[PDB]
Amino acid sequence: GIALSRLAQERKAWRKDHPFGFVAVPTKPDGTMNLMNWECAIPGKKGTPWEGGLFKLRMLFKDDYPSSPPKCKFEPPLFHPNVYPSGTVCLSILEEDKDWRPAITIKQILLGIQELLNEPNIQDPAQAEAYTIYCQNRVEYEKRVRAQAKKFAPS
Repeated sequence: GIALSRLAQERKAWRKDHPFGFVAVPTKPDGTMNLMNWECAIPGKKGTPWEGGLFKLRMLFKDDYPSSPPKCKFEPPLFHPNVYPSGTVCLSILEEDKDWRPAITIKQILLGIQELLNEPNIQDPAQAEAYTIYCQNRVEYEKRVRAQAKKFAPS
């Protein structure tokens, strides 16, 4: 009831204020909206190995929300140092006992993640492969990022 009330406003705000290319819509018993399960899409930033790719993730809110952050998973999982092999996104703003704030909008989340894509947080890696290649062979790293950007290019 608390989360739903706040999530209803989030969808309201989003509809009238969000970046081009981004997508944040709840899932669907049919016809009825599931405000606790959002299907999202994040375009790669222009002028990066990520540009041209549309990386889709799932945004899972709890009834604990907004006290607690949503859980964000890339589906399929992404090659990236701050994303668990399960697809779970590791972002400081998505952690209760850290940088998360009740005020944080879905917009800020999807943008926060978009910056994370091209600017990994070496401090706390979740993925062993991505982290390694990132720390040693950047050229090959970015070669694997562009190949992925194409795999997830629309159409």
